[PDB]
Amino acid sequence: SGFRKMAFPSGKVEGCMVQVTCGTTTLNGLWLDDVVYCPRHVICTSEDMLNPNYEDLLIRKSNHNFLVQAGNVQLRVIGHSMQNCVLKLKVDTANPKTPKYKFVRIQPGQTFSVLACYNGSPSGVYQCAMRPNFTIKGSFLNGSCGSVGFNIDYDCVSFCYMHHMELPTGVHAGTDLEGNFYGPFVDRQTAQAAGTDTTITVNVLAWLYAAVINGDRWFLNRFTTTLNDFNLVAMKYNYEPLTQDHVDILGPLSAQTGIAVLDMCASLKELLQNGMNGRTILGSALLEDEFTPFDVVRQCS
Amino acid sequence: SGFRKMAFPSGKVEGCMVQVTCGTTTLNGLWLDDVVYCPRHVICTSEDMLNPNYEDLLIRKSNHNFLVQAGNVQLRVIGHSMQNCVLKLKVDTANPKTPKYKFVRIQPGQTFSVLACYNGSPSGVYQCAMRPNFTIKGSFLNGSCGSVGFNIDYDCVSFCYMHHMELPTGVHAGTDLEGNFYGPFVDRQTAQAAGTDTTITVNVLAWLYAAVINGDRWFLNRFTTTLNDFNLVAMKYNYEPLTQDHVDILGPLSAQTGIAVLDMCASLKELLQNGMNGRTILGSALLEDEFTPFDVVRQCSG
Ligand SMILES: Nc1cccc([N+](=O)[O-])c1C(=O)N[C@@H]1C[C@H]1c1ccc(Cl)c(F)c1
Ligand SMILES: Nc1cccc([N+](=O)[O-])c1C(=O)N[C@@H]1C[C@H]1c1ccc(Cl)c(F)c1
Ligand code: NA
Repeated sequence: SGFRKMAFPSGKVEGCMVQVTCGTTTLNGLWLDDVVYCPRHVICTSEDMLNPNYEDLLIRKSNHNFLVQAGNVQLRVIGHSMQNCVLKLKVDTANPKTPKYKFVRIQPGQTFSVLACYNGSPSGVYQCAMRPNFTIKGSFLNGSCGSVGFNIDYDCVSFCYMHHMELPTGVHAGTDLEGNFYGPFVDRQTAQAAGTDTTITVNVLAWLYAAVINGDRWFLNRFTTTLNDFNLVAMKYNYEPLTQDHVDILGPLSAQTGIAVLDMCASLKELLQNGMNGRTILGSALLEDEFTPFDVVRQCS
Repeated sequence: SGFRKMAFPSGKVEGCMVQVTCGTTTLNGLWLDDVVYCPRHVICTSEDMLNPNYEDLLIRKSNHNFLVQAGNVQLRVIGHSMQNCVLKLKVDTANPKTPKYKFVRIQPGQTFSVLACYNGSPSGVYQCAMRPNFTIKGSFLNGSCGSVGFNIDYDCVSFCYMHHMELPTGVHAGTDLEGNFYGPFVDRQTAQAAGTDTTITVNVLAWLYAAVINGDRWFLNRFTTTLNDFNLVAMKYNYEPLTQDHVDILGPLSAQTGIAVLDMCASLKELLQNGMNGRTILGSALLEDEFTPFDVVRQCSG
């Protein structure tokens, strides 16, 4: 037993991290087969960043303007192109450590591991969720741009996030590996602010089911709720609406514990109303919303 | 910005995890050069586990009784011996992925990364502290025995923990890689319990410094304290005593934030006395004690 925010083992991703330099800017790139993926803003000066014309900046670059360093070795850039907000640098060597992989674009509520890196060198691994407002609450310093988020279900790495910037409130914004931003964000210095954030209700319920599985029942009550009534109350505490999809997804945890979904919803309503009264749930004094139904099944069963 | 429970990248350790089977028991082993390290209890049945004579059980085993699988390949065991509570299986192949490493024993309060594994296959990585009571609050199912804890200190992996068992309260117990248990535990089925635990005061203060660095400042006040006065407070709340050594270690964070350690202790005193009054610190409604001063500096400056 126990319940921990657990990340995927990072080794398959570590062997793909490289350093990309352009001019005086250095950041991280992801080296898969013979392509290095990194944020296109590597081509900008900070002046450029207010209103950058990336097509104009990029046409002025040659291959040899891009320095790619994989551990100790320089790779030769033999092509470049831009796809959305990512630069794809074609290199002369396929990465021999390329894992089985895919690119997947995730939805708010989904969790993933982040391998934080500086100068193409991995620093640490931690677990994150895509927030309803399409940001992530990461831990990133200057130089972390191009660090990636991923899941590994089986031996296949699913890359879902590449880090581009920190917003003024200290949360983080980035793209999928096709270079499409999550959220309304752009790789420009403008007034862009994260929408107010909400709690990921389906994940809190999942975690309540994890608490029950692990022997913890104090927060249950004799009540049920309709879905609509649950949503009317939940929204008053800045919780995301729960949809029939979410109810469906929680079906297996429901069957395992013998607690119907809307019965667990009634428990959540009461917790929001009463707080915890000096108690903890799975060691937390707050309701945790960064474990998905899938993650609870993975870690608990 | 931001502050997360962060593990070391696990790649160097993943390439050393193997599956060890003996009879019906399968668990995880650590393959370094030509030795596989795993819990000696792999040799026991359930009955044996009540009152095991390890030396007697072991002498009855041949090399071929140990099936070691590294991914798809069987390794051939060519020798076996015991050091304390760990079994050392000599194999015919050196691990080509052996990192630079050392075996180090950690002190209570120190943190490390755990790579959780099942059937020699790594499944997750998380960050733990060695509790004052010598347990760890891990996350482990059956099959996890032989999973390892480590720090990385350059390109050098320092292995500090190997998982042996879960205690009745759902916390975990294990050994260093020389097979010495952390805490007063034994590898047999008897009644064993975690002792009462305490909060790691130096780590809480570290985390308060992390909060300040990240712009969370509401708990700072104009007051200061002395070590002795604070220590009277710590004792009352089941916090570890703070020593001059602790104060010394927090020196760098003190200089960077302009909050002296005993200044921050005055903050912590007030938190323990008055609670958080509806507020959070780095997203938490409890005081976090599983980041060391070094961890905060490493994450907040490196
Ligand atoms: N300077 C930082 C400090 C701490 C942490 C981070 N971070 O998590 O990346 C940064 C940061 O935002 N770095 C980016 C180069 C900066 C940039 C600035 C604006 C736009 Cl639109 C962009 F795409 C890129
Ligand atoms: N029962 C469990 C349930 C869930 C997770 C775990 N776990 O964390 O490993 C266990 C557990 O303790 N497994 C050990 C083989 C069992 C054993 C039993 C007793 C003694 Cl003293 C020993 F060294 C070993
Ligand atoms: Na003070």
